Amino acid sequence: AVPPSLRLPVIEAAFPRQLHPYWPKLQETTRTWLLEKRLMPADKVEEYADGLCYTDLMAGYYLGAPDEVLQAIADYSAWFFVWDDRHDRDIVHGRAGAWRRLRGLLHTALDSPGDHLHHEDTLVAGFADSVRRLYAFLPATWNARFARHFHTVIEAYDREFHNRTRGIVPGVEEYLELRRLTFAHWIWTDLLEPSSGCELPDAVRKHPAYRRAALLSQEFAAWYNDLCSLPKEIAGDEVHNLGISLITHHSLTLEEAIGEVRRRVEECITEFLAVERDALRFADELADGTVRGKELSGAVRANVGNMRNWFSSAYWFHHESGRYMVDSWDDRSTPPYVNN
Ligand SMILES: CC[N+](CC)(CC)Cc1ccccc1
Ligand SMILES: [Mg+2]
Ligand SMILES: [Mg+2]
Ligand SMILES: [Mg+2]
Repeated sequence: AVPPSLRLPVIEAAFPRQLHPYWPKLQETTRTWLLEKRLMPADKVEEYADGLCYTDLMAGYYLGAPDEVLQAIADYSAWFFVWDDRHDRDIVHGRAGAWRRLRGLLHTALDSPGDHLHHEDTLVAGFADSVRRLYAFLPATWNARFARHFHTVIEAYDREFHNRTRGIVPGVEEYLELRRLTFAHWIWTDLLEPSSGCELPDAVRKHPAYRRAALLSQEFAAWYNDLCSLPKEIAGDEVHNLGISLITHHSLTLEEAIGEVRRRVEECITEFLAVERDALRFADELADGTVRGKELSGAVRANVGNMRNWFSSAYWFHHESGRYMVDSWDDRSTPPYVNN
């Protein structure tokens, strides 16, 4: 049973889960990859990797992805969680020099991953491998957009480093803006395209209904994460969380903050349902009888279908993943799967 404070009956009833048929193989291949790239210790991979459900999350999201594309996304995603863990540990241990250097290396590797496939920092080498593979599906223009988006993500993580080091809790609106970057909204939105096999023209992916649907899917996932990961984050002195900003700057109690975050998450669902109709109408309109129109139509339809799947995959992931099971840890401040 999902804890009452985290339960969303509309998701449970109206957003039926989907699972990509490649999932079983994906689970094993990503685990093997984490080991080969030395991203986590062998004993921790054995005990925790599968229980973290990182592949499950992506396999419930990018439905219809060619297996090769799904593999690359899952590897990159598992890398992304490990980076989030490294970032946290660097901050906790006050390793400002190590963080700055990693930051600079990621910016560099992002632009030229091939050159960094065997970097001494296994986190950098892991990054380079997944990004090189991601860069092999679509034209260079998509690769450039992914890079542009991720350069922005890296810098948001830097901003987080300095907030936490300096003991600052962002204001609510400052936070909401930053969160679109720390959650990598536009990266996941970018990845819809290789998943449906088509780089969408700016005029298509920037259609207002496509844009708004894409945004709301991510706002849901990010804010729902905030809601579910709040106890783990409070315990680990993370300050980045919609609820923490509300508690700190709106004088809300924990109870009130949880309530407000819930409300905002719920509004996301019903706002998405409305714009979803417009985005699907757009997909229909693209199908104008031409070969190109049919291609674009089917790709928009698939992408919007996956925007919808993010809701259920992200929802269930927070209840299945070991990542958030802080009640199960002896030291609530130090998750067992992180390198401390
Ligand atoms: C570190 C977590 N993550 C994904 C790697 C960073 C963007 C956000 C996320 C959390 C939970 C579900 C989905 C995404
Ligand atoms: Mg985190
Ligand atoms: Mg984070
Ligand atoms: Mg969180």
